[PDB]
Amino acid sequence: ESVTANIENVKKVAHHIQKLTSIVPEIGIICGSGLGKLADGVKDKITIPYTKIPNFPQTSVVGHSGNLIFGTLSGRKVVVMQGRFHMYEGYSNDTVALPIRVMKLLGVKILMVSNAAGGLNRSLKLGDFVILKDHIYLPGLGLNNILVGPNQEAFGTRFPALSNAYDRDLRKLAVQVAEENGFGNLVHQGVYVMNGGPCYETPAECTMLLNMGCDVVGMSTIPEVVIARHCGIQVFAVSLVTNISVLDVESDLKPNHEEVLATGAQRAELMQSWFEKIIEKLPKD
Amino acid sequence: SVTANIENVKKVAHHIQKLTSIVPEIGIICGSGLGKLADGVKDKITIPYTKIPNFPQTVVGHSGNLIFGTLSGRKVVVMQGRFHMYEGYSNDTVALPIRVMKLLGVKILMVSNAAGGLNRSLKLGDFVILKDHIYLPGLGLNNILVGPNQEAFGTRFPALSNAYDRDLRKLAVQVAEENGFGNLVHQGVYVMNGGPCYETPAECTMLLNMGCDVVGMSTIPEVVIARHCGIQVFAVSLVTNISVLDVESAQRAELMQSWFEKIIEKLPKD
Amino acid sequence: SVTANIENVKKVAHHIQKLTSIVPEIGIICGSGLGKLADGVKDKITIPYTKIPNFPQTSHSGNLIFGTLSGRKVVVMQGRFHMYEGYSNDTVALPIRVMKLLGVKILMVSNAAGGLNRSLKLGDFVILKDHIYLPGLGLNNILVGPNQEAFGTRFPALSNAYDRDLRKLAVQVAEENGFGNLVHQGVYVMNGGPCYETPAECTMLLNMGCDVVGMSTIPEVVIARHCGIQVFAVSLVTNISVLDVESDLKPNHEEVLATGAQRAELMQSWFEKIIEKLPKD
Ligand SMILES: O=P(O)(O)O[C@H]1O[C@H](CO)[C@@H](O)[C@H]1O
Ligand SMILES: O=P(O)(O)O[C@H]1O[C@H](CO)[C@@H](O)[C@H]1O
Ligand SMILES: O=P(O)(O)O[C@H]1O[C@H](CO)[C@@H](O)[C@H]1O
Repeated sequence: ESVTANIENVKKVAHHIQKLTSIVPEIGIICGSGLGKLADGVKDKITIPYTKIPNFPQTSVVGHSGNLIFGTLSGRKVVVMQGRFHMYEGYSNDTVALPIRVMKLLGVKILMVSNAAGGLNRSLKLGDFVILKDHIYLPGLGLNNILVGPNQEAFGTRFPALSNAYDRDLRKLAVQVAEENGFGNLVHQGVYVMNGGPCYETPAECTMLLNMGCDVVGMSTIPEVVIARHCGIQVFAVSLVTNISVLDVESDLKPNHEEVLATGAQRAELMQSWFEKIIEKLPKD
Repeated sequence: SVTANIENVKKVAHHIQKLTSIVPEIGIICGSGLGKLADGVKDKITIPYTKIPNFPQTVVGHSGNLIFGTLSGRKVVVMQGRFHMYEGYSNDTVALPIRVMKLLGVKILMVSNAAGGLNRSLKLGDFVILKDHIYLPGLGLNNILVGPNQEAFGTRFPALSNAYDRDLRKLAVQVAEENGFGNLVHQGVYVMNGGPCYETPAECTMLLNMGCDVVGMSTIPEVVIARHCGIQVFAVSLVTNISVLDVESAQRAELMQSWFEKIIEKLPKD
Repeated sequence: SVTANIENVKKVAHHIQKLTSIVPEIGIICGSGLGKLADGVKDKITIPYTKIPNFPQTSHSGNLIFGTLSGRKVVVMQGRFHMYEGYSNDTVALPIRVMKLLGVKILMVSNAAGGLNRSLKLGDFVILKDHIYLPGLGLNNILVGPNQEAFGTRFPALSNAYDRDLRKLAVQVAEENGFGNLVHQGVYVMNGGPCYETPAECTMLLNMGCDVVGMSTIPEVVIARHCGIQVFAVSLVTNISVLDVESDLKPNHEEVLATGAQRAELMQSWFEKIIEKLPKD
């Protein structure tokens, strides 16, 4: 279970991190599969390997520790999680919750998150951006909600509302920023459903998910968003459609993480630009 | 906690039987903000969970109580302090109290909860008698019964036919109508959201389209255990919120306690 | 329980290889009341799970049965591992990965399922052509945890999980042997169980596009697919799902077993005739 994402352990982590950077992040960023470029476009960046943060959850790419990247992006102080924690890997809820709660204590007000997702909605094209305006947390509706277990009152209430989980204003900004910069056509809003994974969704599953009103499906993001909303961090989340969900069993096309990565590699640049440009126009600061 | 097997349950029940001579025929579980009923129990014996060895324990200030006594002439055991899965309680922990009830002699379990209203015909404060449920966690491999079956209590694969006893439902409705609040009472399908997050509009829309009428984070697990060991079940949701479907878009507590008393009043007796 | 990693799976496969010379190319898993196939295995060696170190235990003890079925080398799991029993992912995964290491190329699985699809009759066979892994979607996918690279990829696709050629072959065999009318193809949804499905659940599952519902199969199929074993799977419809909450009709396990046992011989025949027509090099 790693370390309990309670106030004491989170504070310890936050304070260790604070000793390692003068950057007080206003904006937290989680990069999805193949969506790292943004990470590297951080200016005046301090890079802190997860291995170098005591009690911070560990995730390697393959042997390599993920990184916490502090710096600025469009003149805003950010912390970027380079390497997220997917539940299908077996990570505990505390493992996934901790980094977000650390972000909260560090000063993060807005969490921006990307993921690679399958396009269920038939109108989606590979490489489309689907801003999450809502989600369906299949694991959470089951008994696998990241918040299951004693509530950490320090961070939030027992029964978080997920009413405006995907801040409608952030979404409006994101869309406008896409519109103004010539790629509004790539931008949709929709419902992301979490498949715990790690299997890609069968055609029957995709068909069911689509009929449930899901637009994109992936294996991440919702738990982080839940933790985020729980502790009052505003969320903006986008899915890169990295595969068009196959709805027919009588089909050649088979999802594969490689093509997901390829699609991510191809759209990483535009998504980075989009993110930098959204960040530039974030209010309150 | 401790496996809700016949031996561990037998022990907790035997302890309790040393603490009271009330043999309940009716078990009552009150939901969120309900349970203004535990007050109206006559000649009650309040037994704090803390006092019972191996009994699951509730949650600052308000520790749990097993309230024994009489309601509308009938012997009851009320659970003041309910155990929700989102709290991280084990299957055994949630099953044990229900099986203890069984050993203590409970024949009918009456359950109330606070639920979100999915069905668009529902209004705040409506009562939705459960006539069926969708056990999302159960289908998704978090069925309270997962693990070695405790054969002493019930069969490996319990059917959930008539799980919400139709006769009890008929009676509950008749009593509501006879008491001038029949118009508040609906019947419908309760779906369990493991929680503890409230349901997103997308989730509610999906739940509605799944044929769900109300959603909450309790009840089904207890009901499963009750049905498993042959306890008849009556269960009702107080609609305490009307679910929002699109992102782009005390009074009752005592009425319910009254309703329960009046139902119990009319419950058949051997 | 031991991790279904390559080391543990090898150890088991080797210990089994010390007890039998039969290199199985076909793995068979029998469902509720359907183990009549285990009897038809010729030149057979029966290896109680108990006789296998670190092999999952289930019950009399379960058996790995090695031998010949329609001239093809098979290994049959007499006694499978159901998640509703409390078994770990590793417990379910390991036997399938052991089969992989023993040389299994095709996994044929049966199960007893509730018939959701309203055109299904009791005792029908519904060949699985796809599945809805409700536990899987809900974060109880058997593969959750470190990926075992020796066996498979981190994110297995499940597109042709129910090998369409095996399905075609299964249907032709049924058709030519007089019981094609018994045979359907459909979507199996896993109810984690062990409760039978409520009428509202059944109604929901049906509307989700599910034809049959059971509490097994998907996890082994997923592990099989993950390690590149080809899968054929069939639900025996051992009960017609009750969608009506006012109905007196209800599932009864004794009836489920009876219905399965009644059909086991035909199913055995079918599996044998399928295996007989499997292409061989
Ligand atoms: O969600 P992200 O991290 O982007 O990654 C997604 O893509 C991967 C498989 O394609 C899974 O990890 C899924 O969750
Ligand atoms: O179901 P009861 O016990 O009514 O409580 C319900 O209300 C709480 C949330 O408002 C959750 O615990 C939910 O299950
Ligand atoms: O799937 P098989 O193994 O056939 O068995 C099924 O039959 C039982 C339910 O009747 C459960 O065990 C279910 O999994």
